[PDB]
Amino acid sequence: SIRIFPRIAGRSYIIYGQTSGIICKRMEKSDNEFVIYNYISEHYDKFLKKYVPKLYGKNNDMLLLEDLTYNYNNPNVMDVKIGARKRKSHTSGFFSIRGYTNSHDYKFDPDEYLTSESTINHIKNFMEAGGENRDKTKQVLLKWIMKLSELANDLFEINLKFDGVSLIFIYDDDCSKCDVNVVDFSRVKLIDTNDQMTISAVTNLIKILSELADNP
Ligand SMILES: Nc1ncnc2c1ncn2[C@@H]1O[C@H](COP(=O)(O)OP(=O)(O)O)[C@@H](O)[C@H]1O
Ligand SMILES: O=P(O)(O)O[C@@H]1[C@H](O)[C@H](O)[C@@H](OP(=O)(O)O)[C@H](OP(=O)(O)O)[C@H]1O
Ligand SMILES: [Mg+2]
Ligand SMILES: [Mg+2]
Repeated sequence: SIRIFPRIAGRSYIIYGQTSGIICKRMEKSDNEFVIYNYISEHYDKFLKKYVPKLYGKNNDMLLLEDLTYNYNNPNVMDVKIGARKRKSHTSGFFSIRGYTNSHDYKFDPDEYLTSESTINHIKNFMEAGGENRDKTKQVLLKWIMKLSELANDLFEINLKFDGVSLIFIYDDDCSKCDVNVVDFSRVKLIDTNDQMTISAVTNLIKILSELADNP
């Protein structure tokens, strides 16, 4: 029977597949998320390959998605909202941390508006599972910067409003593996320009992670 997937943020009904390495996400309201996966697949295959979890297929209202945590022994996950919010402004100005592994233990609240200092403290909290090993965490930060830089650069040539999309940052406890990918295309729209709001979210994140990777 059904094992609920340990979501770290959001609200969607997400379960493990009956099969390894697959999560099933229930679309609500409409199939827009499906329409946008297919739209990206046709018009921007490279963006889809580099940055988005594989969509293996559809089953009524369920998207069969690549489990981004599957290849990790001890995954640590952070959801950061980089697309425009529906109704409220971002909790950290240009982006909103939505949740992370053990976030409740540090009294993280997705509704709390944060200063620069609290924003950095929460990312430091996310990184705490990495240990004191100062220069294996540095390697995790640098690989995140590498991919976020390419993403911000590719977003200039992509005519989509990434309303509501999140970065999912993932690192193993042993810091042997990490990655970051974009998810939640539920509210993404066609436009005839690039999304400067979303670009500014990635560049601000790159700035913050760079300051972390550097400081002694
Ligand atoms: N492909 C994925 N692999 C692993 N975890 C995922 C994946 N997609 C979503 N998640 C988890 O689900 C949460 C919410 O997913 P999201 O697509 O934002 O849906 P919603 O906001 O509608 O609940 C994320 O914070 C993350 O923990
Ligand atoms: O249900 P509605 O009325 O469309 O409201 C949105 C819905 O709850 C989304 O699932 C949520 O994204 P998350 O699940 O990723 O939080 C989004 O947050 P945002 O506005 O912070 O994108 C809400 O505005
Ligand atoms: Mg979401
Ligand atoms: Mg709702």
